[PDB]
This record gives sequence, structure tokens and C-alpha cells, in this order.
Amino acid sequence: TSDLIPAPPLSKVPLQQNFQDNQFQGKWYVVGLAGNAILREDKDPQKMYATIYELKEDKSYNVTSVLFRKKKCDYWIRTFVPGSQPGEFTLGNIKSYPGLTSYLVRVVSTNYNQHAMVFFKKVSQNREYFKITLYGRTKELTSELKENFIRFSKSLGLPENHIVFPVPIDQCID
Ligand SMILES: COC(=O)[C@H](COC=O)NC(=O)c1cccc(O)c1O
Ligand SMILES: [Pu+4]
Repeated sequence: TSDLIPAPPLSKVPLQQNFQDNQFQGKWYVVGLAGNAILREDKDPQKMYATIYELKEDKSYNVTSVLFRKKKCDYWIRTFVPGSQPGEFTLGNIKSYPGLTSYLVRVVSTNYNQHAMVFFKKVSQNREYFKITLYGRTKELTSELKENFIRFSKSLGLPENHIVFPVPIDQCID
């Protein structure tokens, strides 16, 4: 049993015009995170983590997320393969994730050198999940950018308790 806010139609999710794959590379901090399986937890608030994008020769990204958990740095590695238009991706080797039948990434907006918003949708054990990340090249972003992220998240049907701003840390992600 679970109950989820439905994924929005893709028509409600903009795509960054003229996406530049080379400029999107490098480290991004997760300054904001929202989704139908994301919940604000005041007892142990979510810690900031980072995601590093590297273009391979074949123009897919190697994507590495690094998180501080149980006193250690944990690394999650995957491959984003260019999809139907620039700024969209599917997940490489999807078969090695049990139960995962669908995975889509769309870069919603970015100026490359400070901030981005990225939309993700997956189907896992037949359940449809989605999330939006607010990425920063630094660990803080302006109020304006955070409010825009909240506005965008709500437009996709998410209430405030499904929107979190992970707390900056120094372990692992420096
Ligand atoms: C069982 O709960 C989950 O499935 C987790 C929740 O935490 C996400 O960081 N993932 C997602 O909700 C999710 C959604 C879209 C794309 C992804 O890669 C995700 O991990
Ligand atoms: Pu995931």
C-alpha cells in the first residue's frame, strides 16, 4: 500500500531552450528537493548532497551523487543517455535496477554557472514517482530562486511538506 500525488503531465514541465551539455558538467549542490515521495522531516532534516555530471566521449553523462550517511561518504553512480531532445535524458543500463521500467530526466532551467532545476520521473514496481531538484554551484542560493522552485513545485501538484531545503554540510560534498 502507498498513495502518491500523481506525476504531472510532461506538458507542465518546461525544457531549458538551447541546452548546452558541456556547460552543465561538473558539481552541483542539491539546494532544494521536492517530489511525491519526498517528505519534510523535522526530527532528522535532510542533509545536502552533491551530484557531479561528466560528459563521456559518446556524449552521455556519468552522474555521481555523493551523500554523507552513517559517518561515511556514499556514492551513487549512473548514466544519463541523451533523449528525444537536448536537455532530456533516459537512464543507461536500466536493467540493473530491479523493478525499474521507466526513467526520464528533463532539465527545466539553468544558467549553468549558478543554478538549475531538473525534473525526474520514474516508474518503479509499477509506481510512478517524480522529483524536482534545485541545483546550485554553491551551497546557498537567493530567496528569489528558492521561491521560484517552491512555485514550480506547487504548480506540479506538490504541497509544502513535500518540498525540502537540505541543510548545507561540509563532509563529502566539498
Ligand atoms: C521510495 O522512495 C523513492 O523512490 C525515492 C525517494 O527519495 C529520492 O531522493 N526516489 C524518488 O522519489 C525519485 C523520483 C524520481 C527520480 C528518482 O531518481 C528518484 O529517486
Ligand atoms: Pu534515484
